[PDB]
Amino acid sequence: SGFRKMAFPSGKVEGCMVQVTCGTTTLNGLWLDDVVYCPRHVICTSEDMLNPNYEDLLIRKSNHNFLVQAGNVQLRVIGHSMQNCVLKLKVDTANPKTPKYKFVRIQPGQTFSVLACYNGSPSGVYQCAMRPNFTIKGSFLNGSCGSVGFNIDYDCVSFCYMHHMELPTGVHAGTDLEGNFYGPFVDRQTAQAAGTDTTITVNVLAWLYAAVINGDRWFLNRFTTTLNDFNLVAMKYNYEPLTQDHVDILGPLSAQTGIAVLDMCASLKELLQNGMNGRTILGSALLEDEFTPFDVVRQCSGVTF
Amino acid sequence: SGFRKMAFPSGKVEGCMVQVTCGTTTLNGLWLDDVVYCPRHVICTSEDMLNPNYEDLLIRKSNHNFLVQAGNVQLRVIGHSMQNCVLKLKVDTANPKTPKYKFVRIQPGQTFSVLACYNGSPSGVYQCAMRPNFTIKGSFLNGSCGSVGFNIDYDCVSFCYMHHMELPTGVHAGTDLEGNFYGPFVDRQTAQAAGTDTTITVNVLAWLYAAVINGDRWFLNRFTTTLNDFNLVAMKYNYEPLTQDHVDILGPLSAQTGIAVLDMCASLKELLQNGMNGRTILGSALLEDEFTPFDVVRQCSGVTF
Ligand SMILES: O=C1CCN(Cc2cc(Cl)cs2)C(=O)N1Cc1ccc[nH]c1=O
Ligand SMILES: O=C1CCN(Cc2cc(Cl)cs2)C(=O)N1Cc1ccc[nH]c1=O
Repeated sequence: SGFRKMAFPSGKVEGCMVQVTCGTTTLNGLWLDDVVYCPRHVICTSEDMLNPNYEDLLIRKSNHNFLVQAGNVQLRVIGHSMQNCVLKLKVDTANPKTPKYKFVRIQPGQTFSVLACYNGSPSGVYQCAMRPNFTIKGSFLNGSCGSVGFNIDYDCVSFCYMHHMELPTGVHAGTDLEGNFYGPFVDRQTAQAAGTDTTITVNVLAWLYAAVINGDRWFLNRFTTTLNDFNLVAMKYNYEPLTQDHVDILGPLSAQTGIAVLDMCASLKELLQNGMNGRTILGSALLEDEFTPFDVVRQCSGVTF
Repeated sequence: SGFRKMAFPSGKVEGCMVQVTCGTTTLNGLWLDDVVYCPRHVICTSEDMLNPNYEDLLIRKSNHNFLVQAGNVQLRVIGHSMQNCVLKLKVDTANPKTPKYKFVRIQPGQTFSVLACYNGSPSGVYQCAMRPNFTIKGSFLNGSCGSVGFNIDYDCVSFCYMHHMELPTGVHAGTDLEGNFYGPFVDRQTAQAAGTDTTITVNVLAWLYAAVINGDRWFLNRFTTTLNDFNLVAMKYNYEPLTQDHVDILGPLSAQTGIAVLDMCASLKELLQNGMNGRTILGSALLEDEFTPFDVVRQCSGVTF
């Protein structure tokens, strides 16, 4: 019993973090097989960051301009390339600790664990979500660039996120492991519009199911609703529209609690139109949307890796 | 910027988790050097759990009754003893992955990371606090017994918690690594009084400092107060009394934000007597007491391990 923001165990990722140094800049890299992946703005001085010509700047750099440290084992770089917004350093040594892994582009609303890192050394781990507007609300200080987000299925690490940027608004932006930014962002020191966010409806409902599994049942009502009627409520409260796909994803939680999906939408409706009255659900006084239905099932059933 | 419940990276602990099997029971153990530590109720059948005679039950067990699995490496048990509420299995093999480590008894209000585990395999990691009443509010399912809580300073793992028990109230109880329960609890299937909890005042204030560091400044008032006057407010709202020790611990955050401790107590006072008005502080609509001042300094300054 109980429900926490739980991250994946990070050991498999810890053995892949290295320090990457080019000119005056240092940030984190990810060392898998004989390749290190890091944000391409490692090649920039602070002057370059207003409008960098990455091609032109990369041309001035050779293999020996890149220092990769893995603890103390200084790796030797024997090849370099830019793929979108990441740099790929070919090193003479495959990582003895390389896990089975996949590069993935996650979808808005999916969650992952972040291993926040500084000078190639892990600092802490926490869970969060790709927002509908393709930002993440993280905890990242200067030097955390190249920290990665990930999921773990059994023994397989799916890397989905590399940190590039704090927006002047205090939220975070970054790329998949191919170097393509999530969202409209670019790797320049400029103000950049995130655009309107929404709340991840299917995740709130899954959290409502988690609450019922743990004995928090007070928001369970006697009303029901329809998908379209609820979607009327969702649009007004800046919630994502709920589709039959979402209803199917929630089927297993529906069945384990015996509360139909549309019935639990009827409770969410009341919570939206009437608030919480200063009560709490699973210890929070707000509706939480950073648990996917899988996150809930994994925690209330106990899946290991 | 940003502030999250952040756990320590768990890799050092992951390499120590093993499965421990005695009779019909299986739970997690912690393998350091040539000794495995696990809850002593591994030797109990479900009948025994109402009022077990642990001495008498342990007498019926020999070295070969204990199966320790570390992945697949079945370790061989060559010695066994009970220390308080833990069992210590002497195994023929020192753990190649033993980290530098200490056993510690933490104090109420201190925090630690839990690596929740099932059948000796890690499931997820999260942060929490030893409550004033010596329970923890965790996420633990059946089979999570023997999961451990810990802190990490540089390269040193301080183990502070081993999970034994979910109370019929849905909260969690357990021992230090010497086998002594935190709190009044015992390892029997009986209803057990946790006793009145309180809120950890010095932790709320540290979180208030974290909020000011991240730009959430709206609760900053123009009033001040005195330690005794504030303590009047604390006692009424079931907050722990604030002492000069706590004020000294907060000195570094006071200095970095330039807000005197007693001034920030004056804001906490207003928040307690008047609530939040449906606004939020660092994304929460409640006062958060599971960040120590060190937790805050480590996150808003970026300490690594
Ligand atoms: O480390 C750095 C260095 C430079 N820089 C600025 C730009 C990077 C990109 Cl690409 C375009 S502009 C940045 O954003 N970070 C991340 C970061 C900084 C402060 C608090 N939290 C953070 O995550
Ligand atoms: O795994 C077990 C097995 C038996 N058992 C009952 C007693 C143990 C002690 Cl000592 C005295 S009575 C227990 O409490 N757990 C932990 C647990 C169970 C269900 C949800 N969450 C949990 O943590």
